[PDB]
Amino acid sequence: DNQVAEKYAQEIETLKEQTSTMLSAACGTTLTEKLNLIDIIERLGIAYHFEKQIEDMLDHIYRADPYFEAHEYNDLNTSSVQFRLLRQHGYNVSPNIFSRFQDANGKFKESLRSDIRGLLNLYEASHVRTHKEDILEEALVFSVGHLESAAPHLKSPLSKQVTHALEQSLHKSIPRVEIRYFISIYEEEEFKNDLLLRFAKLDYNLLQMLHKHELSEVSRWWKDLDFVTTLPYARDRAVECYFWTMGVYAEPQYSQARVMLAKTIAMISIVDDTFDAYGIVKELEVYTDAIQRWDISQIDRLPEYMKISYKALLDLYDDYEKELSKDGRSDVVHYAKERMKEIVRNYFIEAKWFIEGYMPSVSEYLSNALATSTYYLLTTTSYLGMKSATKEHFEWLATNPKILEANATLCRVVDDIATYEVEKGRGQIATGIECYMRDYGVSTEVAMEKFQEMADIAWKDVNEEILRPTPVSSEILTRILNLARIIDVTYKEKVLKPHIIALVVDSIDI
Repeated sequence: DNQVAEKYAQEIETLKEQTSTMLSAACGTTLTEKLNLIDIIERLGIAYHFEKQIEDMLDHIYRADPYFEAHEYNDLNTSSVQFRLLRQHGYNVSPNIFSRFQDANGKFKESLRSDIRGLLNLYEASHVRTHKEDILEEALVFSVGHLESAAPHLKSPLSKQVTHALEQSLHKSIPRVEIRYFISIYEEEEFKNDLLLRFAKLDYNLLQMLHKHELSEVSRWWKDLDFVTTLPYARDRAVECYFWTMGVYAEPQYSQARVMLAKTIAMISIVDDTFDAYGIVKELEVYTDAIQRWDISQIDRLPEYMKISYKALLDLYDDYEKELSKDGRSDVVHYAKERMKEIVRNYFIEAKWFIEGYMPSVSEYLSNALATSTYYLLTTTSYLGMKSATKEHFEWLATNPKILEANATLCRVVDDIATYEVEKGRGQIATGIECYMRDYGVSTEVAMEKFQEMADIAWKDVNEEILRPTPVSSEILTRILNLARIIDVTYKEKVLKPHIIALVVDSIDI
């Protein structure tokens, strides 16, 4: 409602100003409490109003006391929270800061097992680890053991937080989903800031109104295309397509970006349905070629049912160019278009393997299947609606940089792990787990562990690629991180349904 949103926005304006003042006057507070305020504001989801301000405070913290000496760092919780925040914001702080909580043989002190809060934040900090950080490997095994054993006697909401954290860590979760969860936690606390809490609830509800509005636009666009009238076997799933985009960015300024990303995801869906409709290779062949050539002149080459998706592909990417024209960014669209061509090529390749009954080696499989994860296309498309994403960012993306490869690898391997424990054989025999078994001459258990390891490695790659100096800005990288987060949670189905409801259906009671 127009006037409910206005009321929210008005109060938020003032609450924002009071919170900015609150961050300014954490200047003369202990480190522990500066960290707690930032952590609370960030987890309440209102940190985006204060981006540069928070980023300056953290930068200062990183530079002020680099060899975490002085007495506050004797506190596990303070060290763990600073470590996580700094690493998440791209500051390459050494896990050597945890050395003091360890004795001779690199084992964490048993005396720490009574500090549940500290253990919890130690745990969260450990999931930001990258390669060859054994201290953090040890922190993970150590905190997990003690948190699991203490949970039965913990009171709420701390008990809740611990259980939740153990199932999926903060750093590897969908930000908006965690924000809604953390708001419920903070509500339940006794010593909370009622202003920040109210600010967080109003801002969540206001953002959600925008999100419902965007979803309506996506949904009306889909209905206008009228696919289910011409392709009645096509999946009618616009909501699911739009949902992913709230995981990539929730903030108001990425509104145009979400709607654009939403539409490409829906079009991917339509291209999948078109590929799988008959599976007649001669048809897939001309479809694929027509897409590579990408021109309306090609539409007459196609079977009738394929003309439908082809014109809508073409119209969609035209609209993108027209829409960005206002900002002189029409020229970035062809980078997303290229990823769309790429995925169709790879769709064709696996279709043919399937027909030929060919089982690719792991290398051949991955060479094809990173793209069919859609994550090159989805990543690239997430920048179409961001004014701050320039030609140089798309040029970078085109090089298939490490963080993108890791993102897609994560998505591919975690999907393959999930779909093997189910469909096992038939498919598409040529699933990734089956390919590994045959290629390396190992069993299913071993093939599974290797895919699990590749996901772990993917996470470590991402966690390292976000540490400064970075090749592109934190804002650009956070879209890729967020795509990693979404796929990790999804495959930990209608696994997303309670999240759809929390994000786009149910408002928070004020």
